[PDB]
Amino acid sequence: DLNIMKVANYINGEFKEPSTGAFQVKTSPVDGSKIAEVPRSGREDAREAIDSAFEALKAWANIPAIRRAEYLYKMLEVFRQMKEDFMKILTVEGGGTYRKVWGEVVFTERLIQNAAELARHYQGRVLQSDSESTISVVFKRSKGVVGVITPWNYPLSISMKKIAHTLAVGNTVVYKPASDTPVTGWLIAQMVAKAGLPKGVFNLVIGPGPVVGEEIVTHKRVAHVTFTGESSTGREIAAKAAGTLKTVTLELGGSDPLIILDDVDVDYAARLAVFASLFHQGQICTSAKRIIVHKAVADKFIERYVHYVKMLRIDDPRKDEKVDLGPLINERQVALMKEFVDDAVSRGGRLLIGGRSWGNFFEPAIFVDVDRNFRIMREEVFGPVRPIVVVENDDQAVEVANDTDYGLSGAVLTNNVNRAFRIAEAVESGMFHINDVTFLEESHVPFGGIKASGVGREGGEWSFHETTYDRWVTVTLRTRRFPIPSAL
Amino acid sequence: KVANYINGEFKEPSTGAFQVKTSPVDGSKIAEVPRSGREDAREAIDSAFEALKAWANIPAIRRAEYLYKMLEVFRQMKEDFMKILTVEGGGTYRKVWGEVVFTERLIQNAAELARHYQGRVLQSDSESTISVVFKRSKGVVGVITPWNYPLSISMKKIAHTLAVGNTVVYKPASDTPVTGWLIAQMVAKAGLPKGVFNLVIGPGPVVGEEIVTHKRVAHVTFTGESSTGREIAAKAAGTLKTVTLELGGSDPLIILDDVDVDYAARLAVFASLFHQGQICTSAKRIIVHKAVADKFIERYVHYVKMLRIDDPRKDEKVDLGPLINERQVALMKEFVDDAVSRGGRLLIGGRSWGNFFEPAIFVDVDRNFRIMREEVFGPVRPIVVVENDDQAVEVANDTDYGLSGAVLTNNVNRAFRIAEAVESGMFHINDVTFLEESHVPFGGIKASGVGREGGEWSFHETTYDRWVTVTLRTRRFPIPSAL
Amino acid sequence: IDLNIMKVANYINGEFKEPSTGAFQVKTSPVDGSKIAEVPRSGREDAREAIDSAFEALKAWANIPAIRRAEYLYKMLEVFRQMKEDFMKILTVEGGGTYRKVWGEVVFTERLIQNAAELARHYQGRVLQSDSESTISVVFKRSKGVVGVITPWNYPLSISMKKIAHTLAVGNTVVYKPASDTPVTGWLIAQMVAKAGLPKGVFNLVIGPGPVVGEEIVTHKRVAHVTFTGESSTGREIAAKAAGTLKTVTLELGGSDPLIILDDVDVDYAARLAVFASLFHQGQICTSAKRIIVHKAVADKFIERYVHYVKMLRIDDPRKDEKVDLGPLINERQVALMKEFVDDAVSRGGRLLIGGRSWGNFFEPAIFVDVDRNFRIMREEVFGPVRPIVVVENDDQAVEVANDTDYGLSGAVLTNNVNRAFRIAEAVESGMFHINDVTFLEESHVPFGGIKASGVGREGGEWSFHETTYDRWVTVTLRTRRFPIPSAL
Amino acid sequence: VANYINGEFKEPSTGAFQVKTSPVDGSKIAEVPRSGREDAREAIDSAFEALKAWANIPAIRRAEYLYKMLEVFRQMKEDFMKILTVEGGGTYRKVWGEVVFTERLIQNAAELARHYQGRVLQSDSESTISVVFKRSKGVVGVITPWNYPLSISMKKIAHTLAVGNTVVYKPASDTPVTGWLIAQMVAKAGLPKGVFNLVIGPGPVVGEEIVTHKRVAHVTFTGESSTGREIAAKAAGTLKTVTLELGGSDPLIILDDVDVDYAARLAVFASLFHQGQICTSAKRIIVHKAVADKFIERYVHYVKMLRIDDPRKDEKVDLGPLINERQVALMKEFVDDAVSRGGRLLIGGRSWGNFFEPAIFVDVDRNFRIMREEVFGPVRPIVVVENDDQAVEVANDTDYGLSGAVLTNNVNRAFRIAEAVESGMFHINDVTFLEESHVPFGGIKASGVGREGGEWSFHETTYDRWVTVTLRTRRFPIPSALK
Ligand SMILES: NC(=O)c1ccc[n+]([C@@H]2O[C@H](COP(=O)([O-])OP(=O)(O)OC[C@H]3O[C@@H](n4cnc5c(N)ncnc54)[C@H](OP(=O)(O)O)[C@@H]3O)[C@@H](O)[C@H]2O)c1
Ligand SMILES: NC(=O)c1ccc[n+]([C@@H]2O[C@H](COP(=O)([O-])OP(=O)(O)OC[C@H]3O[C@@H](n4cnc5c(N)ncnc54)[C@H](OP(=O)(O)O)[C@@H]3O)[C@@H](O)[C@H]2O)c1
Repeated sequence: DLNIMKVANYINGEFKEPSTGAFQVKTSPVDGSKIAEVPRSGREDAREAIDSAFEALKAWANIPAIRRAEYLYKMLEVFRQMKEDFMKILTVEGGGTYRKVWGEVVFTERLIQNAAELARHYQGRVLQSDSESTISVVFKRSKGVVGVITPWNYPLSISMKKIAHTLAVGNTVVYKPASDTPVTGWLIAQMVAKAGLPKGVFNLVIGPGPVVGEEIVTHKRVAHVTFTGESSTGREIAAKAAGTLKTVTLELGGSDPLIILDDVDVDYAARLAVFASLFHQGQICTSAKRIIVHKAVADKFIERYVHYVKMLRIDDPRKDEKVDLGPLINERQVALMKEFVDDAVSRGGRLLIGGRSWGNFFEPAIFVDVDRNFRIMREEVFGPVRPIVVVENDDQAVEVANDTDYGLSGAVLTNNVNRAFRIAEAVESGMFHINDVTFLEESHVPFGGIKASGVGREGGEWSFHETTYDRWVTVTLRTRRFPIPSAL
Repeated sequence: KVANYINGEFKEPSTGAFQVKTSPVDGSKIAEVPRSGREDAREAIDSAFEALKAWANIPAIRRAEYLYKMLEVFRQMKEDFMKILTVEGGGTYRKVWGEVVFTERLIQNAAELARHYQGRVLQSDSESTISVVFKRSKGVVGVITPWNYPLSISMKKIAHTLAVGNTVVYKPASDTPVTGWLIAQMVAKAGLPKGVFNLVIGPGPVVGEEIVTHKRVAHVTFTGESSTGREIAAKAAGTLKTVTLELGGSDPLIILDDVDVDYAARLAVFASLFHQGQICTSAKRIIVHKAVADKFIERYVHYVKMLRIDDPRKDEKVDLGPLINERQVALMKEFVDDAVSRGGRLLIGGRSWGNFFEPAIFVDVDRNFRIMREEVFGPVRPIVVVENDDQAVEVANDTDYGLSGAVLTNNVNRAFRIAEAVESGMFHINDVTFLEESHVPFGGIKASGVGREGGEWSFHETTYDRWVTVTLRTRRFPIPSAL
Repeated sequence: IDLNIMKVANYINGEFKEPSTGAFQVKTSPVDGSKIAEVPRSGREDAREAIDSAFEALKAWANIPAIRRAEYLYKMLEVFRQMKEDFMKILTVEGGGTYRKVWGEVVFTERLIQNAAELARHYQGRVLQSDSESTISVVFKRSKGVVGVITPWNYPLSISMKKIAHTLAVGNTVVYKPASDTPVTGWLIAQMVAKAGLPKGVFNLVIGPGPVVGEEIVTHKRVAHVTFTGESSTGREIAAKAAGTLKTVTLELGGSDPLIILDDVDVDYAARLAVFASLFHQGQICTSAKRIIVHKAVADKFIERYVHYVKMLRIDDPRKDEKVDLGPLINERQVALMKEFVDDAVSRGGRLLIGGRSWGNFFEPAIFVDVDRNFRIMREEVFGPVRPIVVVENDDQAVEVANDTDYGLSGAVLTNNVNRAFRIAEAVESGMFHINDVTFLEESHVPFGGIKASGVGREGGEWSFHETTYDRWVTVTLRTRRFPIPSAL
Repeated sequence: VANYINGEFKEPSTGAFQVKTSPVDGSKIAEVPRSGREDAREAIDSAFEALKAWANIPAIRRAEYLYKMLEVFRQMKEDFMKILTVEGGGTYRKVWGEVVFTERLIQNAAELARHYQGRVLQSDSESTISVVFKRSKGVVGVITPWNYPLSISMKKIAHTLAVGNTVVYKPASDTPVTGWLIAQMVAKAGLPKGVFNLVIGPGPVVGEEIVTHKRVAHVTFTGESSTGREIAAKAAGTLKTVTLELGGSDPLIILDDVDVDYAARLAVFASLFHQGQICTSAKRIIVHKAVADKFIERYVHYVKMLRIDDPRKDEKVDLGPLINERQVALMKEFVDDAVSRGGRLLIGGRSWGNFFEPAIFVDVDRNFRIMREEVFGPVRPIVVVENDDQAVEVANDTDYGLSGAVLTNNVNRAFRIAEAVESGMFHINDVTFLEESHVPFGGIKASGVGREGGEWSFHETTYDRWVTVTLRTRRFPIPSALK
């Protein structure tokens, strides 16, 4: 419906343009074609949205949970009617294949539903008192106005996980989508508005991170920021947020290890590895970005892995439902992947396959004979350039897996219960998966990292933990003597 | 003479720089204590890091064993800790006795719970998938503490943090280093493996900042001034380390018209003025319903008048000892000087000699007085009269702080409605503002900080969740589609 | 729904059918004895067939992901939303409930189904610390198996659906036998389930006599658990019969809840509340305020205001309009029992302040003062509209009277004093207690249940889940070790 | 030896006694009470009188008592080990383990006493506070067996005491001195009178009186399934709840990828420790055909090495004697059936006095008594299976479902088998009788209901109590004529 409606901000129940009126033109990464004019908001716009959410907060937090749940179920109903719209935009604006965006839309449905389901069930605790005649309990309360700042790779699911769960437990929301995915953010507003949430409870401000996002992060009426993006941005936001003592949730990068032992079905290992390391062009935080394989099956693994990679079809992702890979999000991502490929070649790496690019498209590029000094070993490679590392034993497997600043997810493939468990215990990561892909994700599990991959957990009640606080309350039923004045 | 404790060894700071600490009671010398630098902090940090794996991997029952031994040791040093809390900290007998009893309970509480911190088994939305969540320790944890309750605050942090398999670098407040050194004495005698607990005595902005900015420190739990906390949270950003921040308070104590007024004044005096008002959850702003204010004010001032201020070493019946240092006396004078100049009525107190200060009580206060706007960490207190419960709440919430708070009343509806409406991390009906148990979530909102400490809440602060799955079936994948 | 058009049948393994024996009886309205429908009179073979159907379906139903059972329950919720007018009409004409009563039960039933659906994916086990090195130690939740659901006639929809929806949610299958006085409500439940398309045998309905059909369920070896709401005696018999095959039970038995009123209350408000709490659904509520206890200082004005509001209650054909206050008792036997209660009180010198008449199945609320502990209406559950008011001198006395009963389901105190409220809440012996509200407060996710003769276990949300699942400790050991025998080694 | 009722050691009301002898050589051990119903009634009435003051002190006081009881137990360790051997037939190593685990049980109960939490709920109603308290059930009956009399009794007693129930304890008639020593320990620990009561007597007399009494709120029982069914039915008269820890016939499944020698060594410990007289003994050994030959050879090899002797002679005795001659008779019955049905007796069968040499059978089928019944003694069948499906079918072909184990290195096979085997507990690559102080221990099917260990014990002997506070007034629907 972009052919009949202007893309706008959503502030205090109203779709409207930024106060300056300034806009930019969102183009498709597929063919550079125009998608829509979109707001280029500034600080006054963020402030208006923040004030709207702050003024809406008390009423929203004080209604019974069941009523917030009702609003989220209504949102879910609206989402279901809007699925194709979301799929269409995820593809032409974000470059996602039919399969990727179908996955994203199906998961988003589950996220909204999960948030609705859990709203009424987030519990506090009744405690024993060490004192006589004392009732001692612990309540759960909303943090307040919550800033939601998101990336471009899974813009729908990542945004809605944060928005629906944050809204469910009685916070209001100021939402700033990634500048490469603004129409997705706008469709989210369309959804919310049609679900008729009270004005100010949810607000959309479209504009630059360093301007609109920074305002959200430094404003005293914002209680908490939940953020998903680059670790460098996370560190910046964490620093900025300190000024007003607001808490943060930081879902940052990853360089996930996929560990492949010698007792596996090697053909299966390769099929799983291709999917985990290259789905959505590798632009996934929990992409299998460093493939680690036991020497005993390495030659056969490498051959199969490449075989299946050679079958990957790259095309305009609107062409049909069977396209494997779309383009990268912009030209900067292409240039960066060229730097990764060139650095790996210069250092003596063997390029097994791929390496061409055109427009924003970038082929899978696979390397062996890499060492720890390679950029594609030291940095997050948010794209389809992937190293394969050969190791002699499980000790080395772990050493390499852990030889990174990151610590989001990870996986081992093996049929041996002992090796599976020891490697799982020893790999330093927020999440781990035995015999599955690295990017496994469920709507209600604690999703998050350690080390440079961030802080906190999201999904279900973990999302609730991030944006509530505990409130110890006592009642004393007896009177007592006090120690001062002692002369009594 | 006092030393650091690093990797199982009591040792001098690497520069040998020492410093003479004195007693707030009479200026007489107490000890020679380290003046450590960044290099010392790093040595403790590297120790803790290298002890971490062995410490975290032993079964929890083992860590609990160490803590029970520590409890055993602590119980033998009770009077030592009491003496130093009085001599170095200026605490009265009753105050330090209370602190030593609470400390006994804190260490015991952490031992009790070590074996019992659980993860979760989850339902999977997928077929043939086991899906569970483990608890894992954060790593090496910096522990930075204040001077007012240096023993109990330090131990709640040290003991609970150790319990769940974290190693510790500890830096006590510069005015209470000997309390710190005794803590290391107790830990050493409990025989915890080397590097698991490290003490470094040095300046906050040098040693503390090293802990806060170091790459191998996973988490810092901190108690102190709100401004210090904001600084610490900002420095922590660089390494994405997490923080627990227990900062200031300006706790409201609300008194309604249906109370036992005499009882209310007795409660108010203890809550507002215990330990000379140098308590984070001290009742720092007293708020009273107009219908009982005159009688309440007369009674409160009457019991304040009965307070005995003296050398806390003299005997067990001393109500108030001195403030910790001359900077605190200077600050209290500012609060009084400001209140007088804004038209406050000074009902009693204000006398100060050396570090001693007689509780100064004000009425005819308005929201612009520094003693209404700022945390008053000492014995200077406003009483404010309100007309109804709405104004009581408005005044209670008219602060940047939000640590604790309390209401005195026999009406169930007024009590609950006021508990609910008051913006604080903790609240208490018919008791003091500074109630504290070993295992309850202790902490604030607004400028009073972030996180909760006490029992399993301390465990939450210094561990993380780790989602682990096992998939028991193989499946087909969407790429490549030509398959 | 046309009452003359209804073909009422069992629902077993996916199909509506007649009892194997072809037997039936006629269900009549308690309002005027009008025929409602012929309904099955099933026997043991029908119960066995349902049980076998539930058992055979168990593994496929338990092993699917929780999310898939929630989907079924959401679908059930969708169907129920369409069937509301139908459910309300049968609750009124078959159960004798007023419009306002049945509207309330249907609204609550919708919340109960939704609640079970919401929680299905979120019932968690535990990851534990091991005292042994190299050991992983966890606790899974597993469904109990086939569960028998045996229900009463007073709130037949909401009590049935609480039990059924939560039980199904966590992967048990169900064999359900409604109260013989409310069979059509059970049949409409099976219609809802059938329309929601649950797999065959997951839910079964058998309409028949408790001592026949009900007993087969309780004694059968393929039944893992029985959840039962009814009379304390029936419960005690069920608990005994269940021991044979070591199946567990949930027992929601009678109450005789106290409503304690202190001297500091708004007395007029206390009176209005007490009328509602003591007499809604003609007192036919387990958590009805069955023994009103008031403080001497407000007793006289309280009794005046309370009797005044009772006098205002409109007794009438509950089908007539929406504003009828009270309808008939469920049947003639209930009227006769209430007559015994009234007669025993009059005979013992109790003072009857109002009511005590009755016509057909309709009974006029009878209020007594000047009673003592030997009165039957103080010693027994009075499941109908006969209520004693006891006057007390102080809070200690209020508590002693409150606790002087074999029962222990719920309770309430009215007071504005936080200390008296909490101390009374603490001293009263009941599974549930409400400060400044009615005795029969109930939410979909709270633990509902009693102590003493009022039963065992709790229902509502995760507590229903606790009843019909078990904990399963599983360990993995990652190191080999030496063993102490043979020591020669 | 006497009863312990309301703070006093005393002989039975009737004065009736009996002589308990050693299973090892028949010699006299002690005279013990033969109590009757009046004794059980005196104990119950005492527990009941004592309940309210015990349930209402703070949890921390009860924990304190348990910590006291723990220190007494530590002093009494050798006395317990001695009696468990001479009265129980236990070897040194067995009774050492029992006492070591009993120490952990008492400690564990103490640790958790302060931490049993209720819940704060969201209300679907406005202005409503909704919470759930934990309340102790009341007077609790504790009825126990003879095979692990100390640890089994102490798990039940310690945890039941912790959360504020009082106890009436009737031990197994073949292990009464262990029950008396437990009353010694409790008395020395100084629990308030009536809180713990010991009544030594006949199960059908004393036990039944306990199970049927109005003032007993709950019964926790460990024993034979038939007994459990008896108790469950008698319990119904007073609607008291029960915990039933009944028999087991646990499967030990061995797959073809194991270290066969290790599997054999594990099986021998698992199947025959304490003469196989353990609920969770590996009583049905199931081995994959591809390693069945080697496994059976190694297994019999290690069984032959078992040294059977007077358990009092030294610390390296593997097996002592069965508890009484009736057990030996039952074991002969089991062997006589298996021989009659075509079983091959590979080793053992010999018996003298109460001693019995472990009898191992192969060529068995499902109709053998040693496959259909719990074999609570040293007769064990080995069954060979052709695949995992068949392993599970046999494993599940029993009325019992207590524990179970699989030995394998394949993650898939271990998990698939774990979830398929119908039991309350399951262990991968370990013995079937793993037990920790705080885990949920209990079975399904004929093996019992409920769970014991730490907070699971707490769930069994407490109830949830929903309480609300409604803060607003409202209009009610009747009388409808009322505005
Ligand atoms: N605690 C609670 O939550 C709660 C809630 C509501 C009501 N109640 C209690 O329910 C009671 C009134 O209901 P009611 O007259 O329906 O009670 P009931 O006579 O005990 O009947 C309850 C159910 O048990 C069945 N039944 C009867 N005998 C049986 C047997 N030997 N084996 C198995 N099932 C058998 C009945 O079938 P038939 O109809 O064929 O007899 C009925 O479906 C009151 O005491 C009330 O307090 C309790
Ligand atoms: N699930 C577990 O955790 C577990 C652990 C260990 C053992 N067990 C089981 O316990 C069984 C062997 O022990 P056992 O020979 O002592 O079993 P038992 O014959 O049932 O005796 C157990 C206890 O119940 C008492 N008792 C007997 N009849 C009673 C009655 N009618 N009412 C009340 N109490 C009565 C007994 O007293 P008297 O001695 O005077 O007869 C004894 O103290 C085996 O099945 C074993 O598997 C289970």
